[PDB]
Order: sequence, then structure tokens, then C-alpha cells
Amino acid sequence: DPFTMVSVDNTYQSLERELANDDPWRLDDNPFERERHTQLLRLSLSSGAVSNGLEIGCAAGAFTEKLAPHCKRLTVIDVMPRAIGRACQRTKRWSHISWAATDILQFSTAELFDLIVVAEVLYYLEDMTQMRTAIDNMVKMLAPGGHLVFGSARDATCRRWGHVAGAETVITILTEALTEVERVQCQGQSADEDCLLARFRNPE
Ligand SMILES: Nc1ncnc2c1ncn2[C@@H]1O[C@H](CSCC[C@H](N)C(=O)O)[C@@H](O)[C@H]1O
Repeated sequence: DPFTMVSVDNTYQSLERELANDDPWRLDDNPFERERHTQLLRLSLSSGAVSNGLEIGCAAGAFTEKLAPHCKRLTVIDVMPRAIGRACQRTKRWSHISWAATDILQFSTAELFDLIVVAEVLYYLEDMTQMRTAIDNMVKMLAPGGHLVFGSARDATCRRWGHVAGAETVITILTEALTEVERVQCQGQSADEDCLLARFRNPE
């Protein structure tokens, strides 16, 4: 069925607009987003407590808040300063969270993480060369036994949203460097609410 979304000149403005909503991306108020988060957290916790976690793309901190109590240390990156601002207010009781306003394309640490969560973010990149670059970066920052928990709207949905690729395409690329340990589908009320999540292990 046909649908309507806000229309902007670039991805920065798209992000900035959602981050100015009371509930960005409806991540608090949408039962589908809550169920997605349940799956995302179930996958993240599959191996128990995390030593050094990374969250890539935090919106207003809805998932950060669910993840934080289970990581000894948590780092959170987001290309939008407004996302860091909203999320760190949400998680203020925790003293073990670090933040950086950076694009995943530009993020370079010597840090290795035993969990990287990358959900509903990689389709904002402009093309497949950027996705690969970001994926290589994520693979590089995985600890020798660590897991990567990925989630995304499907390819078709992503293409309807004006983006280049979604879940199936990224899973394919992820699989060249990493070992798939599990996956889950997540479906809501419409074609737009149809998500694939997969948990990958670093064969290392
Ligand atoms: N290239 C990029 N690098 C880092 N963060 C990005 C980014 N492109 C978009 N983002 C951020 O990714 C977030 C997407 S909303 C998804 C949030 C969370 N992962 C969840 O599943 O609920 C926003 O905070 C947006 O600002």
C-alpha cells in the first residue's frame, strides 16, 4: 500500500527532524519498535553480561537505556550531536557510558568490543562502498570472541524509503567476514514494519 513520509534535502536534515520529535522514530510508543528492541536485547544478552559494548546510532537512547545495565563499559556513537544529547540525558544514572558524535565511517578507535549493536542505521549511508567501509570498520573493532548484533528493515522497504540496501544485502556482506550464529524476523502492522535481525560471531 502507498505511504507518506517527511521529505528533506539530505540525510542530515532527515535525522535532525526525527531527533526533534518528542519520540524519535516512535521507538518508545510503537509496539513493533518495542518488540524489535526486545529481540535486539535478547540477541545482545545471548552470551550473558558484556565487558565492553559499542552501540552505533542511539536516537533518543531508548535502546541505550535497555543495554547499559548489562555492559561493564558501553561506548555509543552517533553522527548527530542532538542524538548524543537526548540519549545521555536518558541514561544519566549510569557512570560507565562514553559517547562520540561521529559518523561510523570516521570512527577510529584502538578499542575492541565484545558486543557491537548496529540497528536501523547502516541504510543512511549513501552507497554500497560506504556500507562495506563501515562494515570493515565494525569487523575490525570486534574483539577476538565478540558478537555483532545487526538489525535492519528489509532491502525492499529500504529502497521504498529512498535508501540503497537493507537487511538481506548487509547480512550477505557481514557473512563474508563473520559467522552467522542466529537470526530473527520482526513484523508489525505494515510492509514498513518488517525487520531482519542477525547475531554474528567473530571467527577469531
Ligand atoms: N552514518 C552514521 N554514523 C553513526 N550514526 C548514524 C549514522 N547515520 C545515522 N545515524 C544515527 O543512527 C540512528 C538511527 S535510529 C536507530 C537507533 C537504535 N539503533 C535503534 O534501533 O533503536 C540515529 O540516532 C541517527 O542519527
